Amino acid sequence: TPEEALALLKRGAEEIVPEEELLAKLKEGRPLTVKLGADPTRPDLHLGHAVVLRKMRQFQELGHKVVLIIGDFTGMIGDPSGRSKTRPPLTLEETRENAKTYVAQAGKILRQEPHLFELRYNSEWLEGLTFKEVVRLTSLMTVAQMLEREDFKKRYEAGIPISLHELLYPFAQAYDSVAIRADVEMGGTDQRFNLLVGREVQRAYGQSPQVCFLMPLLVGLDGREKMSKSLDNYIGLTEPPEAMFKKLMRVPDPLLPSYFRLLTDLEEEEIEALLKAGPVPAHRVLARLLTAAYALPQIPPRIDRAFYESLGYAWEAFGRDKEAGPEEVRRAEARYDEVAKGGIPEEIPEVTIPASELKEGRIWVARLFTLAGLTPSNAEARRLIQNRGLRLDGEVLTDPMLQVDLSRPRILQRGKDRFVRVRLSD
RNA sequence: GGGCAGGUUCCCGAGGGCCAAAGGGGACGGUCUGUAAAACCGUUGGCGUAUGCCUUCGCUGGUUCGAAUCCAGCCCUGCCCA
Ligand SMILES: Nc1ncnc2c1ncn2[C@@H]1O[C@H](COS(=O)(=O)NC(=O)[C@@H](N)Cc2ccc(O)cc2)[C@@H](O)[C@H]1O
Repeated sequence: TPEEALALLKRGAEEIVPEEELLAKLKEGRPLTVKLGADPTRPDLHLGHAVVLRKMRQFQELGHKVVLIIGDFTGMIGDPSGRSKTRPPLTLEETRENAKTYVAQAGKILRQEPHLFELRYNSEWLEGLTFKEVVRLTSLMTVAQMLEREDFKKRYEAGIPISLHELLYPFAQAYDSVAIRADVEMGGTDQRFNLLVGREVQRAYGQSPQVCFLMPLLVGLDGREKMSKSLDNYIGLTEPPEAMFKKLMRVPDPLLPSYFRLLTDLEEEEIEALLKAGPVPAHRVLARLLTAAYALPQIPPRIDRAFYESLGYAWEAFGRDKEAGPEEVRRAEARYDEVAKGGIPEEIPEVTIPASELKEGRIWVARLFTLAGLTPSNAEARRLIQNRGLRLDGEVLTDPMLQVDLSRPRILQRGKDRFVRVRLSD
């Protein structure tokens, strides 16, 4: 029911604005058009994206239509939201290549039934947008209004260059809302301004101003910055279960609550239970939930206590029942425990080394780590040895000049958890 | 178009030979640890293993035995001017 729908949607949301409009729209008893755009500046989605995407999923389950806009054209312009410097240039070919991963992976969270979902690339309409149209859009706002954004304010005062093209971006995003007659636009808090310009431009085109639905930003593994591909602080949605699990175990403790609120549906009471049980046991449940969820082709409608138990775990164990749970998660958790103990994991990548790479029937340890893809350079492999960062067959290397014999397979290790098995091939 | 300050590696930065370039950040490796934080000790162009070479100091040319350094023109940014 209208009143009870808004209740669900509100949970987790930073702010809906204006709320009174969302209520009105829900009462119209019809499928609302729900806009989420994403610029594929780099490939692959992450749990950060899942924050907004999973709220889109919640809209779909209440029978509303999600429009996923692939920003192939905006992508080339570059969104200045949250940016300390002009985004480096990007071509339409590059953004279109990247967009494949977005379209593929968005399915893991979104329902794909035509009535619930539509896919569009904004280049469809933006490419043929005319100079006259651009003049009309850019007449809707003033300089002082643009420089009142935190981004440009800081950049302008501190004397950091701002390219004029950066001033166009919001109008492109706003026009998208017109092009699809958006009832609701979804975004993280970093998208506030673009969403608000969406309301301006819609009004100017004699449409109803969309509801601006703002979610909180998921902080990355570094512990401060927002999860982003570029900051290399992310957990990708299509990472192997082993990898998602270990990464979720490394989430800084202060972030745990937000991770539970933004990424799962556990009631506030259930969260505080887990936190009481302690940091490590909390991590285990988080890791299990999400690794399980994203291991599936598509996540369930809810990631809740009921989902946890349907896996094989028991809530009251509070992350002790390590034996329980499905296969991909169990072997993922096993690996984590095994590596934590200072052991070699069961399944490791094998890499064959052509015999031509040998010199006098052996290979320098440094080159071997490079060939194996564990070090970017030989110089780096030596310095990693100086810092006791490399292991051969379980034993910490100390001889940067070691000559390795590949008569039989050897296990190379870099740092705590990167392992390759190497062997010869004629 | 015309002044002045600035352009250095992933970022910010210090700067006639011994400068692959101080220091700081970030990242990486290690100890402690819970594959957390924090603290602490290291590392931070590349090359089969280097008194050798290549890549990196905005560009191009010049000077000098030798240029990140000095010079000339030129591309770019900020502040000032028009
Ligand atoms: N770590 C994170 N936590 C929470 N939300 C996150 C996040 N990282 C990204 N997001 C959200 O995921 C969405 C996609 O991010 S993004 O690709 O950088 N978005 C943008 O650049 C938008 N300007 C894309 C766009 C929007 C609308 C359009 O009509 C066209 C394009 C945004 O709503 C963003 O807020």
